[PDB]
Amino acid sequence: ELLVFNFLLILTILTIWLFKNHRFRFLGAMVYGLIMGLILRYILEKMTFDPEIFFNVLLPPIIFHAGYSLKKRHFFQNLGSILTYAFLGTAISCIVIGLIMYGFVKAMVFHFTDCLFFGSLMSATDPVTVLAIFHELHVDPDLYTLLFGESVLNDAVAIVLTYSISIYSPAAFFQSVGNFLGIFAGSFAMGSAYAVVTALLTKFTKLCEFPMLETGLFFLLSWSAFLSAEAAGLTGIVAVLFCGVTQAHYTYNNLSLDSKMRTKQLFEFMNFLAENVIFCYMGLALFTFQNHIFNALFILGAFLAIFVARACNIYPLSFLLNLGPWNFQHMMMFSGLRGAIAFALAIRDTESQPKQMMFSTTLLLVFFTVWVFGGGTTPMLTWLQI
Amino acid sequence: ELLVFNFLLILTILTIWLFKNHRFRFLGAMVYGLIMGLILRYILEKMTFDPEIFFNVLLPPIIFHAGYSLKKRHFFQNLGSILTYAFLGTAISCIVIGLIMYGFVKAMVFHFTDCLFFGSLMSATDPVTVLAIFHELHVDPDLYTLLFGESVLNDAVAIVLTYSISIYSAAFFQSVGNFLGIFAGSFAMGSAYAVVTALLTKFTKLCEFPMLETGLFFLLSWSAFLSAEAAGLTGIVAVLFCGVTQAHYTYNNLSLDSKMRTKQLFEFMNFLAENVIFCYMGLALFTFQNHIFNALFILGAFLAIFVARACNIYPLSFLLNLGPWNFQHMMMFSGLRGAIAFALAIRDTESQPKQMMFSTTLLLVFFTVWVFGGGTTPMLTWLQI
Repeated sequence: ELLVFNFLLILTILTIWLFKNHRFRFLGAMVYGLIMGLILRYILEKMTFDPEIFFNVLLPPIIFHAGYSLKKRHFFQNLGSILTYAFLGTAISCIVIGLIMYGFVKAMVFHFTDCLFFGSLMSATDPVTVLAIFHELHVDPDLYTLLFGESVLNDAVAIVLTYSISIYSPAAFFQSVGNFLGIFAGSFAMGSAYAVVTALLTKFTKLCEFPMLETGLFFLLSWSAFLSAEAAGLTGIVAVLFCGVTQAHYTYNNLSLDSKMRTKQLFEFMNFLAENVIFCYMGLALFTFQNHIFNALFILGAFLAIFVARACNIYPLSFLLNLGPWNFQHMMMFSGLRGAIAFALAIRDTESQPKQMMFSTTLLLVFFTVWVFGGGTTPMLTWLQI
Repeated sequence: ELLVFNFLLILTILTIWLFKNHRFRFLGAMVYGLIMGLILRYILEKMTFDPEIFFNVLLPPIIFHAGYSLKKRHFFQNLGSILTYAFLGTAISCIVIGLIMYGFVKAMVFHFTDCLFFGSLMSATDPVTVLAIFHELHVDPDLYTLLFGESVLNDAVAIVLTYSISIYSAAFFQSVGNFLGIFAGSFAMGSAYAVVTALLTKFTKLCEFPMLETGLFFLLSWSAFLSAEAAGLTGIVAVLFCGVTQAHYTYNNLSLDSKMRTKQLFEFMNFLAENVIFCYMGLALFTFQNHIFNALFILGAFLAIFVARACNIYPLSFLLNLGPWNFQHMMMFSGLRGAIAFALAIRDTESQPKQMMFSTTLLLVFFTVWVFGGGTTPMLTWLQI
C-alpha cells in the first residue's frame, strides 16, 4: 500500500483539472480507462488489491450526502411518485430475470438463483452525470426532483433486495420476503433512532455555541448509526445510514446557523471522492484478470434486457399514477445511467458462481456503454421536446 | 472488528460531552480509556488489533495541521531560538542514554544500541494540554509562539534521529550525514509540492471552483507524504511537516472561500487526535505479554525526565541570551511529554520481551505527566502571565 494510493492521486489531479479544462468542451474520470489501464500491461496486481469489504465502507459517505442534500421539494409534492417507483425495483428485478433467463438457456441451446441475483443487481439506477447537468442549468425543477428521488431510493431497495435473494434457499418463500420487510423496517427505525438523538440533543441544550463540538458529534453519531448496523447483525447498512435523511430536515435546522455550512461541506468533500469509485471500474477493468477472464458473448441478451426492462415498466407505473399532470414526457426522459452502486454488488466475493464472474464483465462494458446516454443527454433534450 | 470500531465512538462522544460541561469545573479525555478498559477487563484482543503501521498513517494529519496552524509571528523574532531548539532533541538523547545506562547496569549488581532508541524517543514533546490552556486564556503570546516551535520541531527530529540509529553498530561516521541528508531531502521534496501547489493556482483562477481546489490541496498535500514513503525517503511525518510553506504561499493567494474550509477540514482531523490519546489504555490492560512487565525502572526514568528537560535547556539558555528573555520562561519549559512519542514506542514491539520494558515505562510517563500537566495553573499564576 506504499505507492498503491499514489496511482490514484496523479490521475485524480487530471480529473480535477478536466472539470476546469473541459468546461466548454463537447465531452469525468471515465476517459482514463484506456490511458491508465493499458500502459501497465507489462507490482501489477498490487494496484487493485482493494478488498471488496473496503469498497462498502467508503460508499456510505457518498449516499449519506444524497440523503442530506434534499431540497425539501418532494416530501409532500412528489413523495407518492418516488414511493410508487420504490416498487419499480421489484418490477425491474422481475422483468430482467424474465429475459436473461431465456438468454443463457438459448445461448447453449449454472443455476437460476444467479439470474435472480443478476436482476436485483441490475435494478440499481443512479445517473450521477444526468443529475449534475440538470442542477447547473437552473431549469426543469420538477424533472430534476423526479430523477434525484428515484435514484436515491431504488439503490436502497436494490441492496436489501439482492441480500434476500442471496440468502434464499428452497414453504421457504415467506421468510425470504419477511427478511426484506424486516431488515428494511429495522433499517428505517434503528437508523433514524440515532438521528433522533442528535436532533433533540442540539435543540434543547445550547450546544450551538461550540461549532467544533457540534460538528464532531454529528459525524460520530451519524457514523455510529452506520456502525451499529453491522454490530446488531442487521444488513442494509447503507440504507441504515441513508435513513438519516431526517437529519437534514430536523437536526440540520435546530440551532446551528454556523455549522450548517461546515457539515454540508465536510460530507461534500467525501462525496467529491466518488472518482475513486468511478476509477475503480476502469482501474480494475484490466488488473482483475481472474475476474474478467471469461468475457463471454452473452452480453447481447443482457444488452437488450436492460434497455426494454426499464422502459417497459415505467410507463405502466405512470399510467397507474395517471388514474389518480406528469407532462406525459418525463417517463421517456427517465432513461439515464445504470447506477454507481451496481458495480459494488458485482464484486461480492467475485467467485460465488461461474457465471457470476461474467456479471462483472457485463457490468464494466455496460458502464462504458451507458455513459453515452449522459453524453447524448443534450440531444435527447433537444430531440423532440424539453 | 465491526463492533470494535463502534465503542471507540461512545467514549469519543463522551469526550465531546465533557468539554460541553467542563467550561467552569476545576479540571480530560485521557482517563476515559482506563474507564473503558476496566469495564472490559472483567473478543478481548480484537479491541486493540490496531496494526502499528496503520498508526503512522492517521498521525500525519495531526502534524500537517500543526504545521498549517503557525501564527506567522515566530519566524521573525524567535526563529533563531526555535532553530537552536532543534539541537535540544539531540542533546537530550545524549544525556538520557547515560542516565539510563546506569539504570540497569547498577541494578543488576539487551544491548547499548537499544538504550539509544529510548533516549532519542524522549526527545519528542507535544504539550497539547499546555498549549490548549494558553490560547483559551489569551496569555503569554510571546511564550506561546515559541513553545509551539520546539514542540513540533523536535518531533520531526525525533522520528528521523531514531531511524538513523538503524545503521549504528566505524558505522557512526555516516550516521550524521544520513540524518542530515534525509532531513534536508525531506525539506526539498516536501516543500516542492507546496511550490507546485502555489504556482498552479497563483496564475490560474481557481476561485471560481472553491470545491475543486480544496480537493486538489488535499490531493497535493497527501501526495507529498505518499511520495516520500514510496521513494524510500523516511521522516514522512517530517515531510508533511514541511507543508508549512503551504500556509506561507498557497493559503493566502486567491481562495477567500476555501481558506476557512481547508483549515476546518484539517483541524477536524486534528480534532480527532483522541484516537491517538485512546490507543494506550486498551493495550495497557489486554496485552499482558507486552505491558505487564513494569519493572522497577519507572523511578529511574522518572528522574531522567526532569534532568533531561533541565540539563539541556539551561546551558543553551546562556547562549541564546548572549545573542533579555526575563530568565523566567526557562523554568517553565518543564512541560508535557506528548503523544508522538508513543508512535515510536510501537515500532514493531517485538525486539525482546525483556527489552520491551521501555514501552511499559512510557505509558506510565504519560500518566505521571498528565497530573503534572493538570497542575499547570498553579505554576502559571506563580511565575507570570
